[PDB]
Amino acid sequence: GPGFDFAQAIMKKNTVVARTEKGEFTMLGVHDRVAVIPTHASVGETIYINDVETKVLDACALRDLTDTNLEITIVKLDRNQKFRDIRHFLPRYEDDYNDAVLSVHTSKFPNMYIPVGQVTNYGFLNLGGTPTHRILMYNFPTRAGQCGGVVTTTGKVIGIHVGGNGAQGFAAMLLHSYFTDTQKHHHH
Amino acid sequence: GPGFDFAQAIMKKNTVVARTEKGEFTMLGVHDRVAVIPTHASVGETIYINDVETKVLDACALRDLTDTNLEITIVKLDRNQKFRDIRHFLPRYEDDYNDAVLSVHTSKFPNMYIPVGQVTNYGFLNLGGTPTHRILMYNFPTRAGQCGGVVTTTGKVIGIHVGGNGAQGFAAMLLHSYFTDTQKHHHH
Ligand SMILES: *[C@@H](CC(=O)OCC)[C@H](C[C@@H]1CCNC1=O)NC(=O)[C@H](Cc1ccccc1)NC(=O)[C@H](COC(C)(C)C)NC(=O)OCc1ccccc1
Ligand SMILES: *[C@@H](CC(=O)OCC)[C@H](C[C@@H]1CCNC1=O)NC(=O)[C@H](Cc1ccccc1)NC(=O)[C@H](COC(C)(C)C)NC(=O)OCc1ccccc1
Repeated sequence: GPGFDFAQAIMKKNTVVARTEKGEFTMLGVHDRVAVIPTHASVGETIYINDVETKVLDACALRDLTDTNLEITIVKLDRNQKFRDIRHFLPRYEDDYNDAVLSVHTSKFPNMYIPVGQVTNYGFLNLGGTPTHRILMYNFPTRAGQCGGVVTTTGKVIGIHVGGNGAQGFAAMLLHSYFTDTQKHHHH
Repeated sequence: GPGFDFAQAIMKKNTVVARTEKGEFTMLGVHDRVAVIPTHASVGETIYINDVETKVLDACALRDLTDTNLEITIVKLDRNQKFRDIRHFLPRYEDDYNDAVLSVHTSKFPNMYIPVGQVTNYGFLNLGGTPTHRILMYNFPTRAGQCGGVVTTTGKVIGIHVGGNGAQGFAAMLLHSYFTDTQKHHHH
């Protein structure tokens, strides 16, 4: 079956409800005070985290070397709690997957799991007129209110939900190297 | 943890989407062509089952010996497929339970699981101004669109979702004896 136990361990220790000018989103915390949220959430200088106003210390809207949208924004937050480090659960590479679960943590749905079946490395996507790269796709009618939802298989956190058309859903991939302690150049 | 595998086996083989004048509802099929749906769905002479118009051969709105609403309606349907017999998964008696899952099968959510935690045998409920008896309660903000949702623990199907107030949800109980091959008197 689907790895429900695993999806639930991730939801329990590594998600929070985030609210921007654009609405609420499931937010996956990845390692220290660093989390992700779909770029189309429009993150500013402050963000509500479980209804608490929180300073956004850094926000990086990921684009690839063709300068195309990846629909991931990595945010660094001013909070007291660290997130459990889940970088080892992240895929090294692009892949296809079986039997994924999509999980949501919003005010409307504080704890909710949807098997979306099989996940295909889909690539290009015209996401609401923004060209976007590196999308995962599943044949499940995902809805508004699920963006930022965490897509897992057992032992792997593979993406966050960002789009759908009524019959498929789309997640932006997560890769391990998005989050590695690195080198120093001007990013804004 | 919660019995997700089990909730999913019930959703797979024993649920259908039912549409009445009142909207869509998760519908638990119990044994032959016999299913349940919340009384407030207002079942008539026909019902849509996975969008197919279906004759309702019999509908019993359960009330108890105080003549109070139980919010269960047992329906007998004109369909070709039998439902897998799940009467042995039904509780004999009123009880409290741990770590239940609420599952939903609608057009909006064809396959969806929510851990609602602990389930208490709650009793009386003023359900939208209808006095109702024999209600199960869980501390989880359930929403419209979840009515008829199936509440399980591992190995037991204990109720169907019927109400909530923004902080708790309420299910009407299912008991084994609701569904036993019986004696003959005029029920309408
Ligand atoms: C999550 C964000 C939200 O709830 O509202 C915006 C504040 C939401 C989830 C999807 C909506 C419907 N199904 C979903 O799973 N995502 C979006 O709305 C996308 C834009 C976005 C806004 C904010 C944050 C992140 C992303 N847009 C789409 O998903 C878009 C939906 O457009 C309509 C026309 C279907 C409503 N989908 C899309 O453009 O896919 C293109 C496509 C592909 C293949 C065939 C036909 C069309
Ligand atoms: C499912 C039916 C539906 O979606 O709409 C009607 C066609 C729905 C699910 C609940 C709605 C909000 N939360 C839920 O989990 N159930 C209902 O709407 C109930 C009536 C019903 C209609 C059709 C079929 C089955 C049942 N009504 C309620 O749940 C009611 C909600 O009323 C408001 C005022 C909160 C909107 N709840 C209620 O009356 O509880 C009383 C209470 C108890 C303790 C403290 C305060 C109030």
